[PDB]
Amino acid sequence: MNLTELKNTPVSELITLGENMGLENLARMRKQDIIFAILKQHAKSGEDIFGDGVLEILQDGFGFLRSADSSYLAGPDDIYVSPSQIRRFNLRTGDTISGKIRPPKEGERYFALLKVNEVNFDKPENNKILFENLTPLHANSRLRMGSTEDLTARVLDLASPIGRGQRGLIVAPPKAGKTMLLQNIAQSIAYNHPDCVLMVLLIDERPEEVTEMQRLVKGEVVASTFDEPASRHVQVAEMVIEKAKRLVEHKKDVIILLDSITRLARAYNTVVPALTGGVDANALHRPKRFFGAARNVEEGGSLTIIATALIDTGSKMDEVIYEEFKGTGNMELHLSRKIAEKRVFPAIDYNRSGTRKEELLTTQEELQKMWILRKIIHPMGEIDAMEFLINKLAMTKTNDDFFEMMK
Amino acid sequence: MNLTELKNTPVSELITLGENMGLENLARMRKQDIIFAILKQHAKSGEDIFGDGVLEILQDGFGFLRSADSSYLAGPDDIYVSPSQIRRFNLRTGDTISGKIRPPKEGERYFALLKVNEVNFDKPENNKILFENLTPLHANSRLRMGSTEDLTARVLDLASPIGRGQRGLIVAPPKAGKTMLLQNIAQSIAYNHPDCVLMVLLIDERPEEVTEMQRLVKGEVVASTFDEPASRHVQVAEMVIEKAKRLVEHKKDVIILLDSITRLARAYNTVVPAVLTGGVDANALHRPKRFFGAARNVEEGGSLTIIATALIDTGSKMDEVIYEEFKGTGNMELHLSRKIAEKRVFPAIDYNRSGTRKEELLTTQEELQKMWILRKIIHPMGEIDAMEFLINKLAMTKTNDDFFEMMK
Ligand SMILES: Nc1ncnc2c1ncn2[C@@H]1O[C@H](COP(=O)(O)OP(=O)(O)NP(=O)(O)O)[C@@H](O)[C@H]1O
Ligand SMILES: Nc1ncnc2c1ncn2[C@@H]1O[C@H](COP(=O)(O)OP(=O)(O)NP(=O)(O)O)[C@@H](O)[C@H]1O
Repeated sequence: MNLTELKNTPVSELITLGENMGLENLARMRKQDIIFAILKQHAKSGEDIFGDGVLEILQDGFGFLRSADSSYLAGPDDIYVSPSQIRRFNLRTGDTISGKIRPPKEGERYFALLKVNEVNFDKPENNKILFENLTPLHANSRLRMGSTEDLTARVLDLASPIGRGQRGLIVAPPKAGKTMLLQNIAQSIAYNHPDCVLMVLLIDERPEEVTEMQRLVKGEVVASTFDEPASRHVQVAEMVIEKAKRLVEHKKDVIILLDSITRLARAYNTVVPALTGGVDANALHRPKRFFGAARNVEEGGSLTIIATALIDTGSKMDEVIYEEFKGTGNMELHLSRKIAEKRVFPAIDYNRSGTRKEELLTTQEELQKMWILRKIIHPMGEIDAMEFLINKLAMTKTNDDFFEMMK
Repeated sequence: MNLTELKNTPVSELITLGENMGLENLARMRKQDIIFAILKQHAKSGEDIFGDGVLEILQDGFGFLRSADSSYLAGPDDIYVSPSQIRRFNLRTGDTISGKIRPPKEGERYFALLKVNEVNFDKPENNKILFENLTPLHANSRLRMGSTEDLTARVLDLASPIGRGQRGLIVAPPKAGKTMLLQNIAQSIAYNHPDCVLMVLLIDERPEEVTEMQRLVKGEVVASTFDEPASRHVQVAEMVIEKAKRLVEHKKDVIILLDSITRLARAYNTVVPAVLTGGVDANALHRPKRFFGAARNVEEGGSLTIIATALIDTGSKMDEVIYEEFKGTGNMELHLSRKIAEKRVFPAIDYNRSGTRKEELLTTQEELQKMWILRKIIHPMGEIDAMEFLINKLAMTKTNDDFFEMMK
C-alpha cells in the first residue's frame, strides 16, 4: 500500500495482510522480506505504490532511501535512487525523500523511486549547506523543562538550562539514572516543545533497552545494538547527523539525544584505518565532528545535541574519550553514583553542572534567582544538595519555589 | 530399533546387540559406526526405524538431523534431509525433527529422512522468527532458586535475581567455584522450573569435566573439548543457540548456561578472518556478542534466558579484552572473588558488585524493600566479610525467615 505505513504495522498484522493477498510462507521471513513480498505482490495498481526514506548515496554515485523504522539498516525494501535522480535535484545524503516507487524490472534487485514528490518536506526544486551557516552561542531561545517526574526537569532548569542549539554533555557513571534522565528530557521536549524535531540516538545498546525508548519517545528513535558491528554504529550515527543538518538547512530546530558519544567513539576507533590508551588519536575526529555539529544557526534554525559521556566504567578507553571531550560542550549535567547509591533520585551533581552564557537563556530576574540558589547550595556536599532541592521544590512548581522560599 | 534409543545405550550393549545380528568385527569401531551397522543391518523389517535430531542446513541446500548426544558432531549416523523436504515444511536450521528414516540405497552414504512426524514438537505444517519478536526487559516473570547446597541458590536470589529472559554474566576468576555455581543453578532450575527448557553449553572443556556435568544436569548438556578445533567450538554453540531460538518461536522458555563466552570468543577469533586490539580481531567479537545478544524476554510469550561465564584473571591479555567488550551487554551480573575463594567460603559472591537491572520487576515491593535494606547493611562491608555475614545469617533458616527473623 504505502511503504512507511507497511513498515509501521506489526509483524502479525503484516502476515495476515500478506495471506489475504494469497502469500503463503510469510511467518518465517524477516519483517523486511515480508514487506517486500507484500509490496511486490501489490504490483497490480497503476500509480498507487508510495515510498519515502532518508537518502544514502554510496561512493559509486547511486543512492538508497533507507528507513528510520529500521534505524537505517540496509534492507530488501530500500528504495533505490539513481545517479541521475540525485543529480537532477541536487540531492545530498540525509535528504528525506518522498514519492511514487515501483517494482524491480527483471535483473533489478530493489524497488525504485519513480518520481520525486518531496525533498526535505519541500518542493524538489528547492538551501545553503549547514557548514557555512553561522554559529551563535545558541544561548538565545530557551528549551524549558504538577507531577514528580517533573522534579528532574525542574532541577535541570536550575542546574543547567538548555537552549536551541546546545552542545550538552551528560557525564554519567554506571547506574546513575542516565536513561531515565534521557527519557525525561525527551518527554519534556515532547510536551513542552513539540515544534522541534526530536531525534533520540542509541549507540551501543541492549535490544530491550531499545524498545523501551521506542515506546516512550514522541520522536525518531534510532538505534544500533551491541550485537551489530562498529561499521553499523558509525553508519546509524552518520545517517542521523546528516538528516539533522538537512533539516537545519530548512530553518528547523533539531534536537539529537545521543546515548554515549563514548560508545560512538568506540566504534570509530575500531572502524578507522590505524594510540594513547587503546584509542587511536585519529579516531576521535569524526565523533568530535559529530558533536561539533551542534549550534544555534544565525540564518535560522538550530542543531542541539545532548550526549552522554559514560564515565567510571573501568575502561581506560572510555576514560580517554571523556578527557578528549572536556571543553567541547557548552552545557554539562553531572550525575553522581553517591547520590544514586542513596536512592535520592534526581541524582544530579548541582555544583558541577551548569551551562555557558546562562544569561542568554533566561530573564534577568530569573538569573539572579538562580545565582542565590547557587550561592546557597554551593558549600553543600553532593548528596545534601539534592536532598535539599527535592524537599523544597516538591512543595511547589518551578516559579513559586523562589517567591515561597524568600519569606 | 529407534535411532535415539540405539545411541543412548552403552557401547558394550550395542556390540552385544550387533554381534547377535550376524555382524562381525565391530568391537573396535567408533560407537556411531557401530550404530550405523546395527541400522543398516536392521533394514529387514521395513517401516520400523524412527529417527530424530536438530537440523543443520548446509550450504548446498540439503540438511542433516544431528544429534545432541554427540554434541551435534557430524557422524555416519546423521539423518540426511532433502532440499525438497526443507522447502515443503518451511524447515530451518535449529529445527527439532522427528519421524521415520530409510537406509542408503546403492550410491548414497546416509540414512535419510523418509517421513516427517514432528517439527519443533508441533505438527510439521504449523511461527514468526526470533529476530522479529519484541523484546521486553525480561522482568515480567521471575526464576527463584534447607540444605547448604541451597546456600548458593539463596545468596544468588538476593544479589542477582534471574528472570525469564535474562542476559546474565558470571564474572569469575579461576578456582572460584564457577563450575559448582553453574551446577547449582542447573539443579535449582530443573527441580524448581521444570517447564523451562534447560540447555547447558560447555566450550573448550576438559573431557572428564564434560562427563561430570553430563551426569548432574537434568537437561541438554552439549560440550566441545579443548581437543576439538575452534571450528568445532563454533559449530556447537551455533547449533545450540539456533535450537534455542526455535523453541522460543514456540513460546517456550529456554535457558542456556554457557561456560566461557570468552572461550567461545577465542574460538570465533581463530576461525574469523582478518585490526588487532590485544590479540583479538575487532571483527571477531561480533558473533559471540550475537550469541549473547539473543537473550531476551519475548513480548509474544516465551523467553530466551542466557547465563554466561566470563573468565577473568587468567593472565591472558585476550581474555581481559573479551571481558571488557562484554562489559555493559548484560542485565544481570554475578561476580565471583578469588579473595572469598582462597579463604574457603564457598558461595563466594562479591555481593556488592553483583546485581541485576530492573530488579523491581522481578520482586514484590515487599521483597525489594527487604533486599534494599540488606544492601544498605552490606555496602560498607568488605568482600570476605560480606559472605561470612550472609552465610552465618542464612545458616539459620529459609528466605523469608531471613527478614522476618532479622527484624528484631
Ligand atoms: N528519577 C528516578 N526515580 C526513581 N528511580 C530512578 C530514577 N532514575 C533512575 N532510577 C532508578 O535507578 C535505577 C538504575 O537506573 P538506570 O536507568 O539503569 O541508570 P543508567 O545510568 O541507565 N545505568 P547504565 O546502564 O549503567 O548506564 C533504576 O532501576 C531506577 O529505577
Ligand atoms: N558450594 C561449594 N561447596 C563446597 N565446595 C565448593 C563449592 N563451590 C566450589 N567449591 C570448591 O572449590 C573447588 C574448585 O571449584 P570449581 O568449580 O572447580 O572452580 P572453577 O571455577 O570450575 N575453576 P576453573 O574451571 O579452573 O575456572 C572445589 O574443589 C570445591 O570444592
